[PDB]
Amino acid sequence: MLSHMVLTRQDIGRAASYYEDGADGDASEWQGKGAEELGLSGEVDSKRFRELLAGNIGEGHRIMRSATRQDSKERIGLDLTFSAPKSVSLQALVAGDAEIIKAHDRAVARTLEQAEARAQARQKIQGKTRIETTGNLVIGKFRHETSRERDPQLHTHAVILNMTKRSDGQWRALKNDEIVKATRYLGAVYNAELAHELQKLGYQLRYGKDGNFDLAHIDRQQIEGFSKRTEQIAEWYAARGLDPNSVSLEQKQAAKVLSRAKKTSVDREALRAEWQATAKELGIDFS
DNA sequence: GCGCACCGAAAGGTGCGTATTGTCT
Repeated sequence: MLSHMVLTRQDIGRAASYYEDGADGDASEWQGKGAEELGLSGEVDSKRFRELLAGNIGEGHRIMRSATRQDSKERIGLDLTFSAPKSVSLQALVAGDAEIIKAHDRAVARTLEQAEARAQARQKIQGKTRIETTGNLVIGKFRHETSRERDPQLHTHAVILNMTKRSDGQWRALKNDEIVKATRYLGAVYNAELAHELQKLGYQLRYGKDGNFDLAHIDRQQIEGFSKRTEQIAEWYAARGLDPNSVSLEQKQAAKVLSRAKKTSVDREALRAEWQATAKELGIDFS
């Protein structure tokens, strides 16, 4: 799954706390030609990440985005969240398979290359505006392992910073139209790449709809047992008498956000053991 | 969104809205 969120100034605390969560390679990581250009590679330094969120690109540069209207919100970035199918999360995190985690990381990286290809900006010459395709991004990727309900949930926040290097060498805000309008497509890339990676490791796949898949030897009941957030969303539709098969975007987001109950930081080593006990109870055979 | 209107004060740049399947930070 690929979901997206335009990030504003009021999200500065949420975005920096995407780093990096000591849990269970490297949990946080830079990607992009923009990033490479700025000398940014390997692990995301969280202090440098905050500066970049604020438009402070540094190294002898003006603060970006001073042309933002007072009546509008400052955009700090674009968050692309890649979430693996539940069976994949289960093999990766309950059974413990570093190869599956790697396969997820690669699917994300390759999808983000296609997102990057679609990076754009504007330039104005004499009141006439032109859209350029820049092809470069600065991205911080932060891998995470659990859902709101403490379920195994392999996902990566790819925070695309709101900056790109234009044709003239100038750094400017990202015109996000091609990435944002291509989310459905980019999600198919993630799925296709992940599936290819898992098949390369000898897993058999079972197919859903709209391109979704799961590992063949984990079934619906077993997946459902580890999908508490899904159950909460289903109950919400039932309570509102809504039909799960035909809901608006606005009603989807309502069910999603308002069905959230607040949970509390838990012993992470004790959590795996519970996952394993649960998988045993659900009869899951991890090969 | 092709421009608009207001940011800072470059006859330049920005958010705006976009858009979002299931596993559902």
